[PDB]
Amino acid sequence: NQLSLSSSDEYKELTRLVRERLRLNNVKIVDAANDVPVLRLITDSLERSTLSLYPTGNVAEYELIYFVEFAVALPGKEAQPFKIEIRRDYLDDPRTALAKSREMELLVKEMRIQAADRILQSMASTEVNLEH
Amino acid sequence: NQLSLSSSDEYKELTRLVRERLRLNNVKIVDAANDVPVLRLITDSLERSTLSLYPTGNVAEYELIYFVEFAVALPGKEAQPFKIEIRRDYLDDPRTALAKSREMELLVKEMRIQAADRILQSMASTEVN
Repeated sequence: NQLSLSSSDEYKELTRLVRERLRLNNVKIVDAANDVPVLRLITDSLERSTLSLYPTGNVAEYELIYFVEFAVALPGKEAQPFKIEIRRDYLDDPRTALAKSREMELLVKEMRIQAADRILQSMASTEVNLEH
Repeated sequence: NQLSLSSSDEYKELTRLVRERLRLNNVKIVDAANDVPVLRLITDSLERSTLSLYPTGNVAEYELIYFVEFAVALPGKEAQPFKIEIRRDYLDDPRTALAKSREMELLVKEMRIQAADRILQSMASTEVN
């Protein structure tokens, strides 16, 4: 079908993953029509904290949490706010600070993918409900 | 019944639960060996998302999804991947955003357990064949 796409950062990685999947599902993004359902991407942040430390005092386990908020407005009901939280824990390698960044960034790309699918799957779920 | 246990996070709660759940099944854990089937824990992630919001505003119920990716390589045969996901929904109370904490985490341990169990059973089947 079709839908209106709105993002607070049209250049964001997450806004691009949604786009890709909207295309793979033969869904055209109409020009923000009225009677057409809208998907609004509000924000997405990333958080990285220390989970546990080694007897030395230096980080052993990190916890990453990707947060994302979006909103769906189906024709016939007021927009609805949705939040997604993805938690991922991992062990800190002894490698360099740079090798740590390379690693973390890799897991983030995977989290954004999970987020992207959840958004669409989540939106489809609210669609099959308004049918009542 | 024995095997070797490889994990990305030796300290991860999952690793611990699959171990105390592995002994509880009379399974011995040994070091790497060409004649010993390996169980590899690759990744586990948790996902939380708004499922239903109260007629007032605050989030009524939430949905929890625990993903686990593991591998099983029998002595001789090539290693093969396995994915498993657990979904559970809960109702949130108007309590403090801090009391609910000790709750959900208890809800997650039950899921990690449920996952550990599944990893075991899914391995008992990959060998029975």
